[PDB]
Amino acid sequence: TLSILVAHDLQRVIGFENQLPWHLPNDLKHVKKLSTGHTLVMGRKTFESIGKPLPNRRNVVLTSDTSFNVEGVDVIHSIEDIYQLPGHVFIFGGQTLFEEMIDKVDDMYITVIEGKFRGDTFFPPYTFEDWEVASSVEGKLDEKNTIPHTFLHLIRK
Ligand SMILES: NC(=O)C1=CN([C@@H]2O[C@H](COP(=O)(O)OP(=O)(O)OC[C@H]3O[C@@H](n4cnc5c(N)ncnc54)[C@H](OP(=O)(O)O)[C@@H]3O)[C@@H](O)[C@H]2O)C=CC1
Ligand SMILES: CCc1nc(N)nc(N)c1C#CCc1cc(-c2ccccc2)ccc1OC
Repeated sequence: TLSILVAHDLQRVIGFENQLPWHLPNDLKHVKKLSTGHTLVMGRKTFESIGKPLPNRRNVVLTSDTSFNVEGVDVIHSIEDIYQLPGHVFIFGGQTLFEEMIDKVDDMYITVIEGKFRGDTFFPPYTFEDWEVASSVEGKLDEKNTIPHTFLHLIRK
């Protein structure tokens, strides 16, 4: 199963200056609950923003740099390599990888941030004619999670 894992705002902003424009623990909980014990495929630039690999999951980084070597990280150099990965594979970002993979994924796990932030990286546009809403769940708001958000699970028609 090949799925996109993304969090974008009302205008599909995903990042600003190599990082997330918001901190939302509920979305992090959503990521860990969903990707733990599976595989994350991310672009090279996104990994450098994180620094370390994420624990309890297989971390794959896509890069043209063949000399790439980081502790506890598997390396791939082509978009084709993704299909030769066992189990549930999550496309983790960022922009350029989302742009390439949107047309190829079966599945899509989107956290819609119900706001408008300043950003320089975006998620590709998508119509609901191509995607059916498998589930739409509102996020609960506490003192630590003050930005309204909706968890969407989208499956390709
Ligand atoms: N809100 C969210 O869900 C997320 C947001 N983001 C945000 O997005 C931004 C990152 O976007 P972006 O700058 O596009 O970063 P990316 O991680 O998507 O960059 C991808 C990089 O990997 C390499 N690469 C990508 N595709 C290929 C390919 N097909 N073949 C060979 N190499 C490839 C390229 O560099 P090279 O080959 O030279 O190494 C490229 O620069 C950040 O600002 C971040 O904050 C990121 C993830 C999630
Ligand atoms: C965590 C939001 C996020 N949510 C969703 N629904 N999909 C995603 N693909 C990402 C993402 C990302 C990429 C990303 C993640 C973390 C992070 C922070 C704390 C703990 C674990 C990871 C830090 C920087 C970063 O790049 C800027």
